[PDB]
Amino acid sequence: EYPTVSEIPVGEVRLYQIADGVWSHIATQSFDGAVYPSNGLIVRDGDELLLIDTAWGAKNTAALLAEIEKQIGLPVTRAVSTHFHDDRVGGVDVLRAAGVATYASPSTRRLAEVEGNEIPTHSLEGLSSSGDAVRFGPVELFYPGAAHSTDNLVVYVPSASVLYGGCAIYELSRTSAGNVADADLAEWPTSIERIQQHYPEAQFVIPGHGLPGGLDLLKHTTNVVKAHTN
Ligand SMILES: NCCN[C@H]1CC[C@H](CC(=O)N[C@H]2Cc3cccc(C(=O)O)c3O[B-]2(O)O)CC1
Ligand SMILES: [Zn+2]
Ligand SMILES: [Zn+2]
Ligand SMILES: [Zn+2]
Repeated sequence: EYPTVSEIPVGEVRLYQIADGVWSHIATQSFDGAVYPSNGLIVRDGDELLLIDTAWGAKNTAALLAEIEKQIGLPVTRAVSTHFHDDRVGGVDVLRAAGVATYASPSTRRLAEVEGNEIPTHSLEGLSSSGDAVRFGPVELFYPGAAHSTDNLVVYVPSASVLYGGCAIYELSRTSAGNVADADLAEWPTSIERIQQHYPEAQFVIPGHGLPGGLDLLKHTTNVVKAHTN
């Protein structure tokens, strides 16, 4: 049903429709010689589209654009990157050049600049304190606290009870810690519990990499992070 790493060639993107006017996008990328899948979101807002995350590099993000055009055929006008790493902002220049207004928090923009990663143009205000939520069209954006990265946002689509966790939330397949050099391991579980307290109504939970699940992915992630800590 949900597209899998093993069914997606590196360079192609697939869409999965989760509800009316809500899709995930799935791509794959090589990292240290393994192949990973990676998810983002697409959310309809009237006659245009809001994109959440790039598809992890220029080539994948151009493909995502063409796949959106062929399967949905609405224009992407805005995009939000959920943190500063390349699976979230790699492709921002491609988006900018297609006339998409690219957004991320000041924090994310700062960290991307330092890192040498592509920098979203626009700044999302009101997200600097743990627990902050802002409305961004047909979604709510939430800063739960440091976890996978200090700047990690999550995204909730109230219309469809879809919570998009990005890299702060692990799929059930991942049973040891992923890529954590920029992580706040000590605060990651407190951050997830903020997510649980703010979106206890979420039905469909999407991790940054892999298959979606329910609110159990939050508990799963907490288990994996505490086991890594120990
Ligand atoms: N100061 C640190 C040096 N800069 C470092 C900044 C991060 C980059 C690595 C990187 O690009 N990682 C992304 C791609 C990736 C790959 C595997 C698992 C995950 C996961 O989500 O678990 C994943 O997602 B990420 O967002 O983390 C290395 C240099
Ligand atoms: Zn990351
Ligand atoms: Zn603009
Ligand atoms: Zn990631």
